[PDB]
Amino acid sequence: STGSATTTPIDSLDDAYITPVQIGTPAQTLNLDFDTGSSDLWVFSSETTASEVDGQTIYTPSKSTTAKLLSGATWSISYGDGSSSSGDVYTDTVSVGGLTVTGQAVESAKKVSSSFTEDSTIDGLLGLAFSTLNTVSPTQQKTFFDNAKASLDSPVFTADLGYHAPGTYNFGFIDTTAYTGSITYTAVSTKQGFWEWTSTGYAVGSGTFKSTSIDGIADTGTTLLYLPATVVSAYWAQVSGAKSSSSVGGYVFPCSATLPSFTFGVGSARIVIPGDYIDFGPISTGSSSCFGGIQSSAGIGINIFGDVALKAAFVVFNGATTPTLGFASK
Ligand SMILES: CSC[C@H](NC(=O)[C@H](Cc1ccccc1)OC(=O)N1CCC(N)CC1)C(=O)N[C@@H](CC1CCCCC1)[C@@H](O)COc1ccncc1
Repeated sequence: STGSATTTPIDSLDDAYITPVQIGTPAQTLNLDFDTGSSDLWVFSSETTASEVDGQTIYTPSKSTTAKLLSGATWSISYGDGSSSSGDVYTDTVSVGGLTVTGQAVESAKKVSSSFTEDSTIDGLLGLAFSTLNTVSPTQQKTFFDNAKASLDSPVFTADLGYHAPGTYNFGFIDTTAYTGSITYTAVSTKQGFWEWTSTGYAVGSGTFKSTSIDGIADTGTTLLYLPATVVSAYWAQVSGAKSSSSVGGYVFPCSATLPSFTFGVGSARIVIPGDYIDFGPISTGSSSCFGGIQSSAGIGINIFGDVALKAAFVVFNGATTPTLGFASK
């Protein structure tokens, strides 16, 4: 079997992407954020404290005939954002772009952080990291991908995120028309439960490629690109007026500036991120200072290849026995 769903930016900055997901019987369509950096499938629901809901579409288990309470099960999650959510657990039928999974753990939120309440376009998350990170207790649950794996034509899913445009999440097959040239595969470490890999180096603009090992994770659920202080400093040193601001918490640059591209290595291949992708607009309405899409990971503890990098490529997540990550230009 296979599945294919269109994913759409939530705003003109591509801060995040939402993908319609059908839950229950009859179907209840919610717009979820596909997150390869987490392993929980959670949604706003009829159980969420009324004051914490503001415009989101909610899942109503009582209206679904295939929903079943998972007695005693609970969940609690806190994101690198500081964001937090918690609640109880149901099992129900979930379909993504035609691909159906029965008995999928659907985590119903009772409490959500203000950050979530304020975000009316996101109805919940769909975790696509490894099941070892799932927070359901006392019985850990499997991810949607894990549950569909067997039925898939190939144990893979691909991410084709657009720049200021819709993209595609495919399950079970590789669209050979979606990319140019060849796909370069690279080893993945599952030790921490992430799609963790090692980049072979980088280049700024038309500069010399620097061969250096960069260990990080492929994370669709993170907007920006977080790299080591040394790499980030070398990038922004090429932008006049750019500086690290303590007040805004990161590198900012004069909106009138032209950003150089950034190249990251995948084995012997190279992926180029156009400079335009690295511009995240004014720090505040009317400001002439703009926010940079490449920031330091120093305080995070891990390098993150977020949307900024992923959207420059066609990305294959191969969930085979020996998982790999495939990168192609497009
Ligand atoms: C450096 S992890 C911070 C990161 N959250 C972001 O990237 C958010 C995403 C967002 C959400 C809602 C609207 C707009 C953007 O966006 C921004 O933080 N920014 C974009 C706007 C830019 N101008 C301001 C900075 C993060 O927790 N991701 C997790 C998923 C995320 C949680 C919040 C809801 C949406 C999904 C997740 O994958 C983290 O996995 C790991 C985290 C830490 N170790 C390893 C893996």
